[PDB]
Amino acid sequence: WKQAEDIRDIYDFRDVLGTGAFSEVILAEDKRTQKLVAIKCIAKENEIAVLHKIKHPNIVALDDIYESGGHLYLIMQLVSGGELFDRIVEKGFYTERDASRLIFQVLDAVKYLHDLGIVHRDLKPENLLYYSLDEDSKIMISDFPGYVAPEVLAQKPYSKAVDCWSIGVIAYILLCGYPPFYDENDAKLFEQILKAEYEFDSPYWDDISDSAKDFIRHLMEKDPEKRFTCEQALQHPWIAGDTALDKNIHQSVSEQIKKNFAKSKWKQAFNATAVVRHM
Repeated sequence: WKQAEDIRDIYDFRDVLGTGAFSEVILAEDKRTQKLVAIKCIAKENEIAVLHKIKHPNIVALDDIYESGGHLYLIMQLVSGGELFDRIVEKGFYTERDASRLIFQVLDAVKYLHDLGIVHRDLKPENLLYYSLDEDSKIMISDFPGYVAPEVLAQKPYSKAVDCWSIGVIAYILLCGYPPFYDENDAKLFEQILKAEYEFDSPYWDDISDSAKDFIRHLMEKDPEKRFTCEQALQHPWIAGDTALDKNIHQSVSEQIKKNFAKSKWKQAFNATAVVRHM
């Protein structure tokens, strides 16, 4: 931990990244290189030391660590592309290939974690942020209901296989815009979930490839042992192959996302403008 008399000796603070979760992260400029960075102040060790060495293209890195006063300052890798949903909703052209490249990157990052012994456990659409505002931008896993694995809910010993269910869920949403499990009152929803009751609904899933449906089923498998490992999912023709279609499914997906994942801009927002403004 590089000691520092004051973190401000090293970085010039700008604005916070957004609201909710994002208000805990400070955008700042590296005085020396003028490089823009995200900074989380952990008031005050091994977890952090572990994180420090987790290196993957699609996970948000912890570049450096500085200790100043009674706090730990985690200099994080900065992303400026904003939230997954925000971007897709404003895409205009979205297809199965786009969804598959997204799922791929997530599996690529997650398998990386599993090999590293780590299990995410809390993997959902909110944790995915576009590296940048570029169209070819890669999706990144930031932090480190229907999303949470069945065996978890059932209070059974979780496995690394929990992450793979979550990914199947995400894949589902990326192909239709609505969650695969929903019901008025929780109790009725929870049985649907704990029993893996879901469907590639008639209107919505009319132009989705059977392959995608198959890929999903195997991840969204109630039986943990019958469930695709991150490696198997990566071997599936939808991911490693050429089965993903390039038909624009933006309309239904976009339409469903707005109805299903609506929330205030003051709730838990990533102020992409603040980054690009100082970019």
